[PDB]
Amino acid sequence: ITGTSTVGVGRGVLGDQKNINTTYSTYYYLQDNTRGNGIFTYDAKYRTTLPGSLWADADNQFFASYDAPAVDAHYYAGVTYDYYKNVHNRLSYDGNNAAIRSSVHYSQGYNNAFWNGSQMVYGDGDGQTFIPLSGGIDVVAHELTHAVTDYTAGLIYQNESGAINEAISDIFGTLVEFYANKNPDWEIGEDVYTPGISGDSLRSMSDPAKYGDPDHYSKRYTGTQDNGGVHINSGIINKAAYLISQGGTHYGVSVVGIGRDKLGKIFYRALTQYLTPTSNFSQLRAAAVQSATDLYGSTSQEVASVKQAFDAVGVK
Ligand SMILES: [Ca+2]
Ligand SMILES: [Ca+2]
Ligand SMILES: [Ca+2]
Ligand SMILES: [Ca+2]
Ligand SMILES: [Zn+2]
Repeated sequence: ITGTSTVGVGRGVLGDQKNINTTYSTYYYLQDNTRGNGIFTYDAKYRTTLPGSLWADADNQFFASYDAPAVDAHYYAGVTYDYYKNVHNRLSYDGNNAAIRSSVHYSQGYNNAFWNGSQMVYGDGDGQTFIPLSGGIDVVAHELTHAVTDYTAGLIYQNESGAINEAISDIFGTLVEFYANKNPDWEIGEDVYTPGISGDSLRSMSDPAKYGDPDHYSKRYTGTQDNGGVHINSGIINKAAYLISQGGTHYGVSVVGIGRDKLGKIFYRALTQYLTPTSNFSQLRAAAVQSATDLYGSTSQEVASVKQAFDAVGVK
């Protein structure tokens, strides 16, 4: 890890050419010394033991298919770091510039990715349902945002708190996708999901019910699956967030869109200054309204739009 900072070149999961920050001692390692205490990408070698080996390359050129997921994990972790620093003035996930670690090639045909409490972990997918998940930018940002949440609001992963947690992750994932301006959309996971099927995705913020998730509180999942539906009920918060930014009419309730940036500022403020581990949807509403009030003033259009948006999804 002690070495000379330099720049390598490679190809990502989708075949796009990419420059990446690397470190050289006797080998070129994926270690980025330009951001905080650094970004480290590891090879899990198809096994489940973590983190694995710090990625080492001989020529500082990663064009091998085996290389592709490491390139994107390393790179997109950088973009996400840049996002929080430049937009939100936050240094890494803990605010202290903690090192960011990612392991790729996790297990075999593993169709998920996650934050394990320490590092990010990415599967390669089975090549049918998924391709390597580090290929999506919103996925990377989604997982990385879990750390941010873990270090600030500490939303428990279960029931409504959990749903909020997931929603935050999707929201900021999407915002990062827009920030990097790489084929941005309000869909989640569209780049790495189901190769061979065009136009679909894992979740939709604009229209969750497309994939069977609730767009309204009365439609919320009350069962015990998925930790009480953290990946399901998130649709309700996701829809509200979409409406705040883009505006629209939902179940007869109209919302004036205030844009992405203000959405981001409002929700980041709610996340950092207000939400607690046990916060529910109502409390989230309160937090967001208070945040918007803090930033733009109580009589502002912004507050009004937050209100309208949460009214639309039936969260009072
Ligand atoms: Ca090489
Ligand atoms: Ca996209
Ligand atoms: Ca997306
Ligand atoms: Ca697809
Ligand atoms: Zn998540």
